[PDB]
Amino acid sequence: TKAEACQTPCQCSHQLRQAAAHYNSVLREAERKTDGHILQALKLLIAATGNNQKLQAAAVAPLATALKNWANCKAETGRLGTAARNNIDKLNAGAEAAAILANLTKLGGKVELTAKGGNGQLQQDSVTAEDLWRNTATECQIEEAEQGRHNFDPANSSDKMKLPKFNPVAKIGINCKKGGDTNNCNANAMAQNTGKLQFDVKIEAMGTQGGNDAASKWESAKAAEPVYITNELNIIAKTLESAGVANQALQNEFKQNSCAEPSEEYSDFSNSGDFSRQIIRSYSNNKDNEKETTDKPSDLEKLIESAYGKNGAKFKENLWDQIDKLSPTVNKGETNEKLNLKTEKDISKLGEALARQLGYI
Amino acid sequence: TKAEACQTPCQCSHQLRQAAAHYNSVLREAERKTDGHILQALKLLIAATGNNQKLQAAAVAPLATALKNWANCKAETGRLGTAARNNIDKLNAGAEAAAILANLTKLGGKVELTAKGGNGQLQQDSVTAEDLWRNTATECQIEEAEQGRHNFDPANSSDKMKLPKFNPVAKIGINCKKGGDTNNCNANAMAQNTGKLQFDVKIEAMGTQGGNDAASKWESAKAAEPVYITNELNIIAKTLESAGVANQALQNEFKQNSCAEPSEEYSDFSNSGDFSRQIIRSYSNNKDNEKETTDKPSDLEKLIESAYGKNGAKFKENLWDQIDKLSPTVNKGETNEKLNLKTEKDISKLGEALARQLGYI
Ligand SMILES: *[C@@H]1O[C@H](CO)[C@@H](O[C@@H]2O[C@H](CO)[C@@H](O[C@@H]3O[C@H](CO)[C@@H](O)[C@H](O[C@H]4O[C@H](CO)[C@@H](O)[C@H](O)[C@@H]4O[C@H]4O[C@H](CO)[C@@H](O)[C@H](O)[C@@H]4O[C@H]4O[C@H](CO)[C@@H](O)[C@H](O)[C@@H]4O)[C@@H]3O)[C@H](O)[C@H]2NC(C)=O)[C@H](O)[C@H]1NC(C)=O
Ligand SMILES: *[C@@H]1O[C@H](CO)[C@@H](O[C@@H]2O[C@H](CO)[C@@H](O[C@@H]3O[C@H](CO[C@H]4O[C@H](CO)[C@@H](O)[C@H](O)[C@@H]4O)[C@@H](O)[C@H](O[C@H]4O[C@H](CO)[C@@H](O)[C@H](O)[C@@H]4O[C@H]4O[C@H](CO)[C@@H](O)[C@H](O)[C@@H]4O)[C@@H]3O)[C@H](O)[C@H]2NC(C)=O)[C@H](O)[C@H]1NC(C)=O
Ligand SMILES: *[C@@H]1O[C@H](CO)[C@@H](O[C@@H]2O[C@H](CO)[C@@H](O[C@@H]3O[C@H](CO[C@H]4O[C@H](CO)[C@@H](O)[C@H](O)[C@@H]4O)[C@@H](O)[C@H](O[C@H]4O[C@H](CO)[C@@H](O)[C@H](O)[C@@H]4O)[C@@H]3O)[C@H](O)[C@H]2NC(C)=O)[C@H](O)[C@H]1NC(C)=O
Ligand SMILES: *[C@@H]1O[C@H](CO)[C@@H](O[C@@H]2O[C@H](CO)[C@@H](O[C@@H]3O[C@H](CO[C@H]4O[C@H](CO)[C@@H](O)[C@H](O)[C@@H]4O)[C@@H](O)[C@H](O[C@H]4O[C@H](CO)[C@@H](O)[C@H](O)[C@@H]4O)[C@@H]3O)[C@H](O)[C@H]2NC(C)=O)[C@H](O)[C@H]1NC(C)=O
Repeated sequence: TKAEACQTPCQCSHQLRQAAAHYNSVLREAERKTDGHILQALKLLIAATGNNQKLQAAAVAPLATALKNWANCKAETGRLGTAARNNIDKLNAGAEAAAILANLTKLGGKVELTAKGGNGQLQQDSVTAEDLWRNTATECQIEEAEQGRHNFDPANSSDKMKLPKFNPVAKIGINCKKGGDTNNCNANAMAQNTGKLQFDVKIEAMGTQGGNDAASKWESAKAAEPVYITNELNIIAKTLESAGVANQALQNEFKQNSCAEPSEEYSDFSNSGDFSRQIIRSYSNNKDNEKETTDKPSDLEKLIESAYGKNGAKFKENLWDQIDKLSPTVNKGETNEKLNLKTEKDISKLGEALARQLGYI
Repeated sequence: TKAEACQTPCQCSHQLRQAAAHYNSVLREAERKTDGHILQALKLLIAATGNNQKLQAAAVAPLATALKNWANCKAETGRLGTAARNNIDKLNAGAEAAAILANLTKLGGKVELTAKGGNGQLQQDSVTAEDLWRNTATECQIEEAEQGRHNFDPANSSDKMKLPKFNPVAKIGINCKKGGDTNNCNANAMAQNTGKLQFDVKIEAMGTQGGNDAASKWESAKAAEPVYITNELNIIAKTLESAGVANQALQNEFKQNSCAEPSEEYSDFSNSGDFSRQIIRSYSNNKDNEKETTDKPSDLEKLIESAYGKNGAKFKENLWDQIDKLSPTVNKGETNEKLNLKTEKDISKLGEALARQLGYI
């Protein structure tokens, strides 16, 4: 839907979490496709080493494709998995650090002192407010959620997935009120029972260090205004910088991958040069063929017709349907168990049946 | 080697990071061992489908063990990876949050106001200290490093890998000094030029909410001591609680795994019942054998002597040394390329050579 550059700590937290979740989903995806290919290759290997000579030859070209696809997926999972294990940690820490920053900017309250016993005096009942940073744990409410500034875009469209230059500061306020009128305490002490002195601290996600501004607020008797001090915290920013760099590394690695989706459709095998090269090797008069196609395309189509029907129309009937009829065995204590290759998914059992078949000859 | 229960935010931050790294390194080792077994199995498959009749039979039992080892390592990698995908992010978040808590507890400084122009008056030169929470980014210094409270023990010996209870509080200090003597401001205002009012905030990792204690410090004229307010922040603690649960779930899954190290030593194959069962299947007169040993142990030993020398003493010479001499080919553009099975490590090339071999018969 809408994915826009994050502005607030809460927005950047969700965005960095979404990024990490995206990369993990792509990785899970490549691993599932890898498993699908090796599952196919094992079944084809049982077919390619069986005693059905017609099925034996028909299994070899699809086996070459399944093995290439498997290996490629495996290499791609390794590449993506390597990027993930070197960078996703920095994303997890970034989301947490941004979330804690959001906590800090929402803290409020103050401390207030009222004069007691005399002008400018402080006694046992002088603390009239003390809720500074009393907080209840809540989840950060996303700001402008309709604008989707919390949503992540894996393509980095318009280069928008950038982090703000955070620089957390403590903004300290001091407000002296002489009481009675609205004036400060420049010319009068805090009046007994009415004079007030208020302290607060707010954390801001971005700011600049700066000394107190009492020169413009307490230099004369006038309406009371808080004097502000801004001190650089130098927390959280560096974790968010590292996270930005890491998300950029991950984005580039994960923006593309060549792992192919496992399939039994003939049209997906004909797409493969390994398939066609092996068909010529297995069925033509040149067992040493290295070409992906024949000089006359009709020659290849003839080899395909005899093996899988014209234009591969009998691909399922001649290959997968015959593989389903096989009954290789695995050990089962003192006896054996016949595998049903149409539904068997345990590579341990398939590997065992293949070994037992090769030892049966 | 020395690992103890963590006590400070900095210690617990390092312990949680060590945990995450340990689990990732164990998962990486499982993936390495899986890759070693499938590499071995592919080479044994080339031997088991080659034209050397003696090598063909000698490869099958080791192939059965290799495929079982690979499938078991794949299952354990899946078990460990599922646990890691569900929990390591919480460890990463815990380490960062504890590190940020370490930052917060190190923040010091204060705001100081000095009376100017008269007793209890505040003018443009009244802010005489303003360094509250000025901080430069530094790495947290591990406290009591010789105790090893920052080190993680993956065995959880004596149940020590427990996180402390965290409950961060803001402890606010307010100190009034009348000036002249050491007394507070109960009976006198801040004296001109000498009376001071000091305000500070410290974050503590553990604490309890408590209202101001002016009733015991500002109730009479006496030596000045700061009045304290303690307010509960309800930040960070929940992340650490969730990280502790996550670490316990990961510990249980990662404390053991059955993925075997790939090996070419006969002594590692003789440990496998699959290996011995397949030997009897391939070399005895019972092609349908399902027992892992013969009734007379000497019978199995005679089968081993025939294939791999007495007690496997010729295992390398009859198996691996023979695989090193095979020269199966892969496609190399318009021609071919012979693989050296002793050094080849690309599963794409080995799979292709296997498929070409099977299509060559
Ligand atoms: C405030 O919060 C911020 C975060 O918001 C904190 O910044 C973070 O600080 C982390 C350390 O406190 C830092 O992580 C460290 O980064 C360095 C450099 O990348 C890295 O070397 C560290 O890795 C060690 O520690 C982890 C566990 O924490 C181990 O898994 C790892 O193997 C390393 O262990 C080695 O060093 C440790 C000491 O740091 C030893 O305890 C440990 O035994 C081991 O020692 C051997 O190797 C040493 C190095 O070769 C060697 O000297 C020694 O003799 C041994 O042979 C670790 O990952 C974060 O990167 C950082 N975050 C950012 C974004 O900056 C900050 O600390 C907080 N500050 C305050 C004041 O509270
Ligand atoms: C102060 O700082 C604290 C941390 O120190 C922070 O607390 C954390 O809040 C965030 C949200 O702000 C929490 O993350 C969310 O958690 C909920 C609940 O998940 C829990 O349980 C599930 C299982 O059901 C676990 O998997 C999970 O680990 C938690 O234990 C999740 O439902 C949220 O999911 C969204 O996460 C990503 C976006 O960030 C997406 O990848 C994911 O698909 C989810 O998105 C969905 O919901 C979004 C809105 O929530 C929506 O925009 C999407 O479109 C989509 O529908 C999320 O993971 C985190 O657990 C809290 N940590 C702790 C320890 O409590 C406070 O928020 C902050 N407080 C302030 C500033 O007030
Ligand atoms: C989508 O595409 C955009 C466009 O490329 C990407 O935006 C870039 O994102 C990266 C990482 O977030 C940014 O890199 C960071 O830049 C910071 C600013 O650098 C400027 O200013 C410094 C001085 O302040 C100069 O020295 C420097 O030359 C620049 O002029 C740096 O401060 C960062 O480095 C610091 O932190 C890292 C992290 O620990 C340290 O390793 C460094 O040593 C250093 O301390 C960092 O390099 C980059 O600036 C962004 N480009 C633009 C144009 O803004 C998005 O990241 C991308 N999104 C995704 C998801 O891919
Ligand atoms: C090494 O072995 C030790 C001993 O088994 C393990 O210690 C356990 O660690 C777990 C996980 O950290 C602890 O579980 C957590 O306990 C918190 C407090 O529990 C105690 O105090 C409460 C008082 O409120 C008592 O009722 C209770 O009996 C305990 O004595 C809970 O607050 C946690 O639950 C909360 O947070 C989680 C996280 O989000 C939520 O899911 C929950 O709903 C809840 O809000 C949590 O249950 C456990 O207490 C420890 N056991 C003991 C006996 O100390 C180590 O974890 C282990 N180390 C490793 C690395 O494996």
